[PDB]
Amino acid sequence: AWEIPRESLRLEVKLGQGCFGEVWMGTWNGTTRVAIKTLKPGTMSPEAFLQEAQVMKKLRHEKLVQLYAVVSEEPIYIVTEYMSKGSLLDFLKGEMGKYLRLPQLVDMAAQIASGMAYVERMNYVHRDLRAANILVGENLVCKVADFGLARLIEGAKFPIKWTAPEAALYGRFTIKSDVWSFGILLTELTTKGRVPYPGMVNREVLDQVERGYRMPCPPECPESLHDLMCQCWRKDPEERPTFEYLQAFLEDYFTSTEPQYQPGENL
Ligand SMILES: N#CC[C@H](C1CCCC1)n1cc(-c2ncnc3[nH]ccc23)cn1
Repeated sequence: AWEIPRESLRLEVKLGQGCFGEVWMGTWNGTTRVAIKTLKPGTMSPEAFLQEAQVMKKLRHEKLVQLYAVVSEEPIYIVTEYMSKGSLLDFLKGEMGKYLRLPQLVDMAAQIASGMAYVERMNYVHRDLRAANILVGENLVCKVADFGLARLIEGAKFPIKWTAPEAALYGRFTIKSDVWSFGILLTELTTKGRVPYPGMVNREVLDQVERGYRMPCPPECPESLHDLMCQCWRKDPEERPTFEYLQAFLEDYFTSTEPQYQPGENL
């Protein structure tokens, strides 16, 4: 019943293209502006492509990108709501980046924690939480997207710089490894989109994180916010905070934690 006829869709503008398929902005039933994830016909199994839609069928939250429809016969289409400002990573790196200060950045973080706390409640794992997988809409609304690797808890290698070591090394993906990634996401926000562990290659990152290395407090980031990051990067997955706590901490941040915050030059 999520099924629609393919002639119901008009693809128009390209927005991006991954190496397992493409993403277009389109029109649904001639009335609704949508986004249409397409498949590169041969890159990966059609059933592997559709599992992303399988997952999105079960999830529904204001801070997760919403599934609209599916075409499950080749060529395959996953149809979702359209996000007008593109990826958070591009937004932070773009011309808006320099004007964002801590209050807009923390509010973006709160929204992401809200969507993820919902994922937490439903017993899903995302497994690719990072700023390139968050989408920005009107009024600085942020929604988590790309549930390509997401699954209910019962590829070959993951971006180690965002992945909790137990998950990178032994495949132990839990909501607490998503919490690890959220901490790394917090450093992307507070540095306006810089790659984590500047100057370190993947192996060096792995070796040092095992030996206890953690990224320092970014310039102008408050120590209370870097404390939060460090709790997210606790070696013991179960010492890591929940998203429910993270959501509430970030929504209340400027009253309960940093009530005397003054804007600086970049944050
Ligand atoms: N690679 C490429 C995939 C791309 C990544 C960006 C966030 C999720 C993955 N992606 C963007 C979308 C999308 N969905 C809805 N509105 C949008 N606007 C711009 C991109 C976009 C879906 N996937």
